[PDB]
Amino acid sequence: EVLKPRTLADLIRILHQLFAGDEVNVEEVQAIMEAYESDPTEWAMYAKFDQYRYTRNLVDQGNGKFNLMILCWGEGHGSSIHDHTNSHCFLKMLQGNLKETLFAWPDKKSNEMVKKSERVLRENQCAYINDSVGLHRVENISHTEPAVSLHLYSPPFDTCHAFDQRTGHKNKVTMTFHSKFGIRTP
Ligand SMILES: [Fe+2]
Repeated sequence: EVLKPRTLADLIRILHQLFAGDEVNVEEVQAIMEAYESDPTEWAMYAKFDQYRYTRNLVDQGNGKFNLMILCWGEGHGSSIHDHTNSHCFLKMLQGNLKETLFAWPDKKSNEMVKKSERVLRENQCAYINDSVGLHRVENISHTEPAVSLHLYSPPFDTCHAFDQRTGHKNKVTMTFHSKFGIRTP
């Protein structure tokens, strides 16, 4: 019953429609992202890995309304606990599996951070987060296989905060692209 993009290109085209206004239906975007069947023939040009850390690969600049990117998680790669700078954030599995750990926000006092939820994102599953949902850390479940995910942020942002799990203290971090439109950007 959901509009089903047959190709990554269809998906991008639909996303341009859904983010053209000032209202974004979160469940609708989520269902449409989820309905696209990951096809590595279509996104291999973006799947540029690094040995030591996950990479961010810009697919589409969404006419300033959103950023669409592909994250490549090597064996055992994972993120810090982080926020998402007041944007809508969608993340869809394209290959492998990611564990998402949702964390509560620290307050002023120093303290071990508190897990609110833990799950594995299944094949083609699209999850959603924003700052009001919580913080999270995302990581490849596998030490023998990669994971690949498709992330949509609206509006785009390129800074966020990383949090120390032991204290809740945070650091601003500039986020960078490993590649854009399939072209390395070193
Ligand atoms: Fe995130």
